[PDB]
Formats: sequence, structure tokens, C-alpha cells
Amino acid sequence: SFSGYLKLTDNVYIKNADIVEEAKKVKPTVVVNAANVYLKHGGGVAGALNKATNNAMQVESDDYIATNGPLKVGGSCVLSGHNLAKHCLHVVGPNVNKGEDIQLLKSAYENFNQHEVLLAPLLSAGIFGADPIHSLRVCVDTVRTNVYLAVFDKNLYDKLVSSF
Ligand SMILES: C[C@@H](Nc1ncnc2[nH]ccc12)[C@@H]1CCOC1
Repeated sequence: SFSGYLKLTDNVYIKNADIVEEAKKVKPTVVVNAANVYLKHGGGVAGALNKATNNAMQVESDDYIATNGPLKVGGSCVLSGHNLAKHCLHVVGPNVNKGEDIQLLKSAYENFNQHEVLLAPLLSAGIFGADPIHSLRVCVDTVRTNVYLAVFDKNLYDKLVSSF
């Protein structure tokens, strides 16, 4: 049901799109959230996905943290996808603006290998402060399952494709 994606490799595809609008159209099995360790969905992809769930994602996430404590940087958890997907895979990439080790980006992408197909953003890019060209290269060299990347910024999408 994914449409309009450019094929980059055997298993990685990319499109200039808002991941929230893509999830509402496709209703995939798994949508990836660019989470932080506390699952506090304030801005970027996380704030946008949470708003589309009418804050149900944040209520579920607060119950998960009250029970389990915070995630690790590089880690993940599977929660409901609410009205957007069957499941949401909350993945924590390193936030370079907070001094987190960029080597953890490969560990973050390894979480995608537990799922046959995913709709996802570029981890650690945008407000997380890492170089998006590096994030796409780590994605391609780490993920083996089928990943559909939605990149919101038009200008960054064009740069990612033309430098691939
Ligand atoms: C990390 C990434 N943020 C998003 N990529 C996809 N869907 C999104 N929806 C809300 C944010 C968002 C970068 C910021 C703009 O494009 C690249």
C-alpha cells in the first residue's frame, strides 16, 4: 500500500512526505517514532504523531514509563499505533544536541530488524541534531528488513537523493 517511493537499495525506499500523513493514508503494521528515553512526545516526529492520536500515545507512554522506567539511548519499545498503525515502534536515536554518542545510531537502527516492514523517519536527524546524510547511510548499512522512509523537508529530501 506504499506509493510514490523512490527505491534506494534492495530493502530501503524514500519519499518526501510527512510521516503522520503517510501513516493516516497507509495504516501500516508498524510506524516508527523518533522517541526520547522518557517517551515525552513534545516536538518533531514524536510531537506530530502524538497530536494525531489526540494525546492517546502520550497517555499510554506515561503508563509504560511508570511501570518500566526509561528506555536506553539506542533502545526501543513496541506500543499501540492507535489510529495511525497497528503498532508504534518507539526508537531512541542519540540526540547530538544533548552530547549523546553518535555511535549509538547504528544500535538504534538495529531495532528495525525485528519487524518485516516499517514506515519510519531518519533517526537522530531534524531536532536531534545529527547529519541526515550520515543517518541515511547508517540506515542503509544496518537495516535488512523493508523500510519506507518519510522525509518531511523537501530541500533535505532532494539533497539526500542527489548525494546517495
Ligand atoms: C527528522 C525529520 N522529521 C520529520 N520527518 C518526517 N515526518 C515528520 N513529521 C514531523 C517531523 C518529521 C526531519 C525534519 C524535516 O524533515 C527531516
